[PDB]
Amino acid sequence: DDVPPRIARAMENEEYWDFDIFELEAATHNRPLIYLGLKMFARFGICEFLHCSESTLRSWLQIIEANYHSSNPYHNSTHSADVLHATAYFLSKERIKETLDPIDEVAALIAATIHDVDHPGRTNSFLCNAGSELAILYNDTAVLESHHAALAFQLTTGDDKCNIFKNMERNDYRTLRQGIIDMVLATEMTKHFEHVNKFVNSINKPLATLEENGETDKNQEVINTMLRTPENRTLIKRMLIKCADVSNPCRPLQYCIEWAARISEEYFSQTDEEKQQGLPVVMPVFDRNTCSIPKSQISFIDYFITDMFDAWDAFVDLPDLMQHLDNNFKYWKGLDEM
Ligand SMILES: Nc1nc(Cl)nc2c1ncn2Cc1cc(OCC(F)F)ccn1
Ligand SMILES: [Mg+2]
Ligand SMILES: [Zn+2]
Repeated sequence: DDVPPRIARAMENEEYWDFDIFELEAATHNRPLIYLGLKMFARFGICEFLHCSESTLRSWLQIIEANYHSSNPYHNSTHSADVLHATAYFLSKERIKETLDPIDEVAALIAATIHDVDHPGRTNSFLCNAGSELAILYNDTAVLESHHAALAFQLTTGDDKCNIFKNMERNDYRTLRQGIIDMVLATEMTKHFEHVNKFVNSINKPLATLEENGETDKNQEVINTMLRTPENRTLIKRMLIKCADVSNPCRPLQYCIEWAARISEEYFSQTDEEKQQGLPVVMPVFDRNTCSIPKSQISFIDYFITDMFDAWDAFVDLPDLMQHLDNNFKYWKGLDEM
């Protein structure tokens, strides 16, 4: 409640897409998730739904954010705060409110908070090839993604003060647990095109068929009934967490460049270690001695981001994000200068 002024000023216009997350990072001293989490959870009313105190929520945000590695350029507390901001923005849209339930809103915001907890600044492929403790523990199968969700519940339910899922019905927690686990696992790279294609085939293509008929009152209930099913709601949640996780190319110009620099620097750390130890180089293009950052972002946007956000835009309607995506794509093209 009694928040200091710079951090209060940093979280002024938080409902808007244009948001200075790096000012909040600098203001909070690499503790943006606890301050942004408290406001976002209070605005939606998470602890009113979950039945918990503010002290229970603060201890949960404290222990979670502590396990985020500050030494990592990209995968740190500030990334999850940005993903939590992206998640809350999509939940606030007219399409998502009428489609999803309050249990899904809570599942999304909690998942966004924990989705990269205890990230070692290294990919799944690095851990499997190196033979890391988690690679052996999870059998080279969603090594990081399973560790993020597992460790999050270990820290939450393990301690009594940190447990936000204390005063809940066994059925409500069981449903909410499965919802969070699914969204955290859906962020995995290998399952990208599977989750994108299912969103197009099961939601967008049927919805395009029904919208061609008209705006009839009976037709809206057919659209509502179809989208609100347990299967399609899960596919929307899978798509929402995936877009929110990689929303940095659809941000304002100065924020887009900063996120690109961090994730690039993180891959160069991995590439130097792989060459030193004598491991198989999984990302040869991302080497500090050879990598064009502008050209790499153009490759990244064309392969993954363009088609994903196109489908997501068709469903939700996101004029700000696609306008930023166009401006940032043209900016990287301008930096060639040859
Ligand atoms: N601007 C970005 N560029 C690159 Cl090269 N990687 C990024 C970026 N922002 C997050 N990451 C991590 C990531 C994300 C990823 O997402 C696949 C799909 F969700 F986009 C696949 C592999 N690494
Ligand atoms: Mg991850
Ligand atoms: Zn992530």
